[PDB]
Amino acid sequence: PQVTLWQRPLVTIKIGGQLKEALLDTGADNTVLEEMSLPGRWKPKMIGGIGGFIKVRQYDQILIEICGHKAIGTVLVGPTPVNIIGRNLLTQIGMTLNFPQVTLWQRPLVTIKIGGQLKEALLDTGADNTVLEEMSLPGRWKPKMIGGIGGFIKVRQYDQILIEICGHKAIGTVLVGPTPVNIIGRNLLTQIGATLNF
Ligand SMILES: CC(C)(C)NC(=O)[C@@H]1C[C@@H]2CCCC[C@@H]2CN1C[C@@H](O)[C@H](Cc1ccccc1)NC(=O)[C@H](CC(N)=O)NC(=O)c1ccc2ccccc2n1
Repeated sequence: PQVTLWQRPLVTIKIGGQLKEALLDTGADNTVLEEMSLPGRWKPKMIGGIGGFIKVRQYDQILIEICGHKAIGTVLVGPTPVNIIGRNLLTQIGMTLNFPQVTLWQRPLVTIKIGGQLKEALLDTGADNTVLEEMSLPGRWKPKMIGGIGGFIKVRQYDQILIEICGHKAIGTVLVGPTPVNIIGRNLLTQIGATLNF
């Protein structure tokens, strides 16, 4: 199927004999599930996101069915607020991002122009908002806090900002603060007609 991004791209997964919902997340390198019961050996691991880091258990060679499509790969289990299917599994179900077409064997990076400046950013189906590293933008803004996998961060909220995403123009809300990576979230992805296809 093809999936637009006006709503979170949720799918049904089956893993460890159990059914769950998860988010198709082009911005995630790994697949991370809420605490659950899986069989077998695992290894401790630390992973980062917005907000900081979390400890998870790493299971390798796990069979997972994603909306009926089977994949075997690494699944991390720990204190995430949302089940996320990252690029490690997305590639196995032939997921593509279209807006050109983009495969997910590498991070889906694009060039953006905003506030007169060129930057690189990550096309992120798993992000509700667009969050940029600290930068100089003109105009008024409002304080705000947003959450990610490791907790929360304080950002400045700029509304009605013009941004060019790989040559495509959009106007919307941009958040600016201590993110390690520039991320383009669904609020802007819809405006450039981005779809997921698998
Ligand atoms: C999952 C993991 C493998 C660890 N990958 C990542 O976390 C990478 C890390 C990258 C480098 C650091 C900066 C962010 C990018 C993109 N992220 C993926 C990225 O898709 C990440 C996935 C996610 C979704 C929900 C909750 C937690 C995590 N999304 C986000 O961080 C965006 C940020 C935002 N507020 O718009 N968060 C959300 O969209 C969002 C939505 C609902 C929520 C409810 C409760 C708590 C937090 C919630 N966060």
